[PDB]
Amino acid sequence: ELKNDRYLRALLRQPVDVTPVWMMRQAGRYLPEYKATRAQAGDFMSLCKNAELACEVTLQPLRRYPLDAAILFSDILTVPDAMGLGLYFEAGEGPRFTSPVTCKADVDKLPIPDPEDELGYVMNAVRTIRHELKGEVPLIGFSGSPWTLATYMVEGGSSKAFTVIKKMMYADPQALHALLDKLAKSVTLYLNAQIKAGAQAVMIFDTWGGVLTGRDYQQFSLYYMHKIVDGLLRENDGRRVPVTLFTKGGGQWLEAMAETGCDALGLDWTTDIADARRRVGNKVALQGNMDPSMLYAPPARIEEEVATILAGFGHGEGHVFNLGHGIHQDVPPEHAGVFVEAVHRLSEQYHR
Amino acid sequence: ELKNDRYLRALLRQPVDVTPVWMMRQAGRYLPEYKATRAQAGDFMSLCKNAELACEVTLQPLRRYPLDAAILFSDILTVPDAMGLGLYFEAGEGPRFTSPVTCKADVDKLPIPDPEDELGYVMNAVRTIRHELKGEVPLIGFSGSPWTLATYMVEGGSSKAFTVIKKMMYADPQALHALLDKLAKSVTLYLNAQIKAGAQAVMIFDTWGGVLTGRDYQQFSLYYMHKIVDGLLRENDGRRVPVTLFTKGGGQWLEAMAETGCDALGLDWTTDIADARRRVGNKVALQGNMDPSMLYAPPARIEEEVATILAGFGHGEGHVFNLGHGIHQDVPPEHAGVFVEAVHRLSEQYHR
Repeated sequence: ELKNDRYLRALLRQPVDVTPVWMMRQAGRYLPEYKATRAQAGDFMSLCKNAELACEVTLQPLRRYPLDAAILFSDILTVPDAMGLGLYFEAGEGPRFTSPVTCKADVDKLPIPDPEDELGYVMNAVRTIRHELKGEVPLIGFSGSPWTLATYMVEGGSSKAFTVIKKMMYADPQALHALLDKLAKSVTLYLNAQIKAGAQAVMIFDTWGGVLTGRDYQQFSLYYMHKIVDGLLRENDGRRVPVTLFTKGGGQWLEAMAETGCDALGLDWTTDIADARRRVGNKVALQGNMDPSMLYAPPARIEEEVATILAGFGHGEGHVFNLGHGIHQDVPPEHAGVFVEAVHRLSEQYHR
Repeated sequence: ELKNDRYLRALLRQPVDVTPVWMMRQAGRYLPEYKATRAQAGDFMSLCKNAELACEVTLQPLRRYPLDAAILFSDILTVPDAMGLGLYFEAGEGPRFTSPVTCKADVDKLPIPDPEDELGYVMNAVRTIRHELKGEVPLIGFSGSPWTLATYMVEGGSSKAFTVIKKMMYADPQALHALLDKLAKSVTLYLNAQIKAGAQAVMIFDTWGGVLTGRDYQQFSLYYMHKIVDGLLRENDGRRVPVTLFTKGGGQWLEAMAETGCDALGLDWTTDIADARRRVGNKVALQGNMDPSMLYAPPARIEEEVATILAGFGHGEGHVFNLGHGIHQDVPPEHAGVFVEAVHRLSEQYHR
């Protein structure tokens, strides 16, 4: 039985006593105990496949900072990895693919993985984490969006210019669509399995959508995330399960996204909170906005950025505080704790 | 004596018969003859220091596509290289620095290079190119903005998260300012020397400004580019010399930039041309907007993107067509030629 409501209420723009908080990549190297467990797993790849350890790292943050929500520890490339492509995580270079989807054949041959079957290990963690959280807080299930995933699947990893997907997009659009569509069906099944296995909320990372035109962003990215939402079950375990979409950088596309069906939209320090709320506030809840590097600042300074960001939004009800990007390994542990306390202490005035 | 006016007129929002065109990084590997001359120089570093060869590559594009303007071949890291920091161009990794500016000492010890003296080689190319262009087209002089330069000088090269400058920014702002200010003085001297040595126009690349807050973007980036403009000589050789500022991604900051003093603002496919013009059009001229990857498309398709982009703007007078980012080596030569002809042929209707 769940005790903390905040997160779930805020995403639904429902009154809360204080604003909720959670940090992207709260299960990361900035935590000494995290770096340890990761060494028990061997490589990141296996860490993400081990249910006991995957959970443990998801729990480490909650034992330091009373965060209103936890996000299963997994990888965005979970689905593409289960599509027979040769994916490895070089602790130096980066996520790489030996057989990147090139043309149409590559796409038609691409298979839809059974979440419970081939991706049944991320489902295991969900089950574990839920039983572990012992009702203390809601569990967030996640996945990349059809497009940013197709990026790595075509680029073969992380590209600095995405020179390939676009050569495809602008010269073989039917192919990119064949692909993106399959990826839509896939992740929809993928996300529902999480929801069924315990996920009480869910979020889609379209981390690269902002590298596109407003035309192409909508053609090849929004449409597909939208489909997921039209096909996700908004309810389970007697509760409405929330959905948050997040295109880093796409602060201007903010208007179209709201038409998505989705309950919440994520933001990054590139978009003004007030601005965003003034443009979609009464339509969708908003998630975080701070700059992760700000966590390097002295406690006092950080606190005033929580206060700054809390204003610009403030007055209402639909807000979940958060960073615009995951935490960087070098950030000090008690510095995040300062941040997590600033949002609670200083946001309570905007709910009275 | 100059014959082509287009570029210079358009930036000044003055009537032209057709819209002008020029591509960022038109002196690049996509040109077979470019890859050759680069091999004559040895490494990129020396290619940028050799006046004869630097010019030659700047001229290669004009012998294939009748572009309304040419940009001296040089590097943004010209100034930081002349500041005693240890900079090398690894054809694999990237621009690296052995002694990155770390704290205040690093900044106070940092020297202002005499353009004609220590950077007198980029001035040589200017003189050469101008005499080479034999009046056919105006020469653009360029440099990075104080901030994006301070990026490489602090990060030591290209960072994917700029994790360091920001740790500085948010924890040692006086230091980052000490730095940025010096960099402002520097580049101002740097750019004037180009203007004096033949540059008929000039442009500042703040390629990383968009990775910042709107608050910080203005504090640590705009202010400093602005200073340059307040200190650049808008006239020389009987002509008003134009100034173009360009923050890739900062399409939303578009309003503040116009208050800069600058004549033209650059854009990337992330910002809608029509939108931009509707927001600053009657205040500043705009430069390009297309996606470089679009050049992979079939001629017919490219042409319609020139036509699309020409609309959204169209009707007026203050526009210079361009890409939102340099050309990628793999783009076919006659494909750019198609693009360069589409802007001339199809833009002439918007000036009648």
